[PDB]
Amino acid sequence: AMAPADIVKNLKDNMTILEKDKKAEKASEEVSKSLLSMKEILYGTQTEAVAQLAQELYNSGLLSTLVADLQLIDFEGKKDVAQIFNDILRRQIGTRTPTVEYLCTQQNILFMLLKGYESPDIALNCGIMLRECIRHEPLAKITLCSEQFYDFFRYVEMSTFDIASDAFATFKDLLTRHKVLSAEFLEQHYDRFFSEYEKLLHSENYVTKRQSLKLLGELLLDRHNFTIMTKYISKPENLKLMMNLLRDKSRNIQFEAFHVFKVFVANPNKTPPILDILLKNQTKLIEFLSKFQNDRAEDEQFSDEKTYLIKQIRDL
Repeated sequence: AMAPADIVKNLKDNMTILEKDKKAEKASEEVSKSLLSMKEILYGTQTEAVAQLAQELYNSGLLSTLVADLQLIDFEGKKDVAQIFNDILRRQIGTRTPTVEYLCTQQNILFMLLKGYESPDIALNCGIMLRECIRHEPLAKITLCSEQFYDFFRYVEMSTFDIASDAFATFKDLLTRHKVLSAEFLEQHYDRFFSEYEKLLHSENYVTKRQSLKLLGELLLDRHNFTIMTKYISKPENLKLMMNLLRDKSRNIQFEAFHVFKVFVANPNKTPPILDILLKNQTKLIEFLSKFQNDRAEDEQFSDEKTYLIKQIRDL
């Protein structure tokens, strides 16, 4: 054992033993022994053996066991699970991606990957496999459109700034990789998402505040999200926050807020409560953007943007 079917069964059987001592050590030894040969199969110090290993992992449900029992495997083992999972995920048979097709009928794997962020010993592992899953649109849809997507807002506000930071990479990708899927989601779930997104903009975690601010701007810049940008830059309270984040203590918060603020002003069809705020603050803004990070410069698109914004406020 030798040959994929036997390796999978040996891995399956020992993980079971671990789900239950002293007999656990030999099982972990046999788990590691099986994971090492599984990587060996994928590489090889044979194409169909990889195709067989793939087929056997599906049938055994071992892809689900390994995610469900990830805390039972050791440090070096958890990463081997991550690597193998991620290899099989990209396997192709023509224009078909079987593992994605498989995962659509085995969706609990995805849900037990998102839920893994609440388990510090496996959070980073789960996040790594999850970002790989959601690279594929059907898997991203399931994740994004689940009610458990909103758990992300909790995961990034964590007190573990490496877990929280990793969760944001996944949160961020889901909202940006598959544009249409992401745009449909935001339009349909606007009020709730942005009611939660504002909370990210007041974070005690600085990294979460800046990175959220940077993302807000990028979203507002993408076409697909046009309907969302228009609705966004139509609320006085949202603008009131962005001019307020412009005067923030942090140089970088000011800069990221700028790229959100910039969209508010360039809007031709402003609403009265948006227009009134700009007129009432016309002279203050014209003076402000004239002294705003001129030391930066070199960004050249930034300098020209300031010139554009100042001209705009003047011609209101």
